[PDB]
Amino acid sequence: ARPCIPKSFGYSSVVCVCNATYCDSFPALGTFSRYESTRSGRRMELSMGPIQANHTGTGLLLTLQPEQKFQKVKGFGGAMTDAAALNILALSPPAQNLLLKSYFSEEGIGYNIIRVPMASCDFSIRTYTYADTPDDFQLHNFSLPEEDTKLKIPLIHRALQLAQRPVSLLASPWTSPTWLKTNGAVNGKGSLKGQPGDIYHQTWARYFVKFLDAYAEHKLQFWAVTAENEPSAGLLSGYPFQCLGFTPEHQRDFIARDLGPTLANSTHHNVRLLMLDDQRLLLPHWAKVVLTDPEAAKYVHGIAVHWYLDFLAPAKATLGETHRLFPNTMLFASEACVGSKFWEQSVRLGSWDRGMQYSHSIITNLLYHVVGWTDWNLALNPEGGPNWVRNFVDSPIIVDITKDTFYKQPMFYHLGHFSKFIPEGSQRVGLVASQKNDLDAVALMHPDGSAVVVVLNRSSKDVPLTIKDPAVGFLETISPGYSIHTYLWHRQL
Ligand SMILES: *[C@@H]1O[C@H](CO)[C@@H](O[C@@H]2O[C@H](CO)[C@@H](O[C@H]3O[C@H](CO)[C@@H](O)[C@H](O)[C@@H]3O)[C@H](O)[C@H]2NC(C)=O)[C@H](O)[C@H]1NC(C)=O
Ligand SMILES: [Cl-]
Repeated sequence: ARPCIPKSFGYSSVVCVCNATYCDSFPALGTFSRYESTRSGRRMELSMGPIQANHTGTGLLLTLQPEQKFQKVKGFGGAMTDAAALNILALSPPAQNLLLKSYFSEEGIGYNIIRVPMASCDFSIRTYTYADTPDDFQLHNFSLPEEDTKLKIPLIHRALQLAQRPVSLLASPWTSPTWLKTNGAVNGKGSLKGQPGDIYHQTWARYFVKFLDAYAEHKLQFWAVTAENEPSAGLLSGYPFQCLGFTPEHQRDFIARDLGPTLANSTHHNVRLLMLDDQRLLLPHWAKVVLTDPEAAKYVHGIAVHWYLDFLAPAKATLGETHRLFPNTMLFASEACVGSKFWEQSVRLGSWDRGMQYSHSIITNLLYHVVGWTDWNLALNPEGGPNWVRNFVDSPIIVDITKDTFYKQPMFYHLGHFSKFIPEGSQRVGLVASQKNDLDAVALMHPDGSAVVVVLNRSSKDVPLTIKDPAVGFLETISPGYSIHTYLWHRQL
């Protein structure tokens, strides 16, 4: 427990300053633990309180329903892009370790997921794929460049060595080699040539196996792959960075005829395949097109979603309805970042609002059956880059290279309030409120049977409340305006 070194840049809250020698780091019975973060500057502060036998009053009461069991959690993490790798590696090795520990160790927030782009995306400094020699249908010339072998792969190793928990890797491609594409370019409107089942589709499926083979030779194995990053982007004329367009029918036939059979016939047949990897407004339509074909469905473990157009997609109509029709196909949130809108400032150092966007999104996803949530770039520079098309965004950790300093933003702690306290295999359970309120809250059970409740207060008003666990007792507490709290207690004791 070293405390946050706070620094303001004139926005609503502070960042925590870390460097080569310093970084901030991390109950009895029947007491509960409370972790709290506030706009005013508290950073995952620990306190404790008594679990009471009785409660009286008419105040807000949140009641656990521990016998209502919902989805099990896969976990939380972020993406190791070329830009994240280049940023982290621009620090001195000691500052690098403190940055990886912040995310991956028990002294930090315990990430257990790392998303890995297959070749280049907009958060790359050059465009490249793994098989750029034209008409190499044999993929004889497939190979990993230094972006992978010298940047991403060694950092992923280091994160695994530091990791508290077992870490799951997830791969997604942005574009194919350009000689496989209708438009011959890495961006713009265009798709695989021909139709699924053919030589182009067969080659593209083999590229995935080649990628898995090459990472396996570097001693990394993958938990999952997605069939394409944002397949709908490549349907859009002028789309400015790497993409590869699929309608839902095209994705259905490609999974059924090429990508599913190819992976199932390889040494990597245990890797899960996620469909969609795109905006949730596309659900449930895309799930119905793909999953009602039993040749496609037998290969699809789950559905990945991105948050960018959520304001158009109420979770009930999209996530909820998809769960209702396809309860056994997990929903997983695979990409989010703030500062993506063209009128937004890319990086707002110390923004409390951006933190709340994360935790509000995460809670809403958990309440609609989503099993994990993945941030985008692990780290960026103060401009939100590098990025070859200047599509700068925000990141929970901002690296200041000329100073060998990095900043942990409020997004980092809002994330930590879930990732740290909700390990893989945790299970969400029911939670009901006694009256209308401005809190977002979710309850889960840890694998050992203990309880975890996360409470975000979306309003400026302090809200006193009680949490009832039936046959354990009552936790009397207060939720300050804008704050985020995580409550942990042993019930089974
Ligand atoms: C790495 O970050 C470290 C944490 O901020 C930083 O160290 C700490 O530096 C400050 C400022 O020099 C020291 O601060 C203050 O303490 C002095 C001495 O008592 C007071 O007179 C000042 O008013 C001030 O509040 C901390 O005591 C110091 N020590 C630690 C370990 O926290 C390092 O300097 C940073 N490294 C670089 C290259 O900047
Ligand atoms: Cl402003």
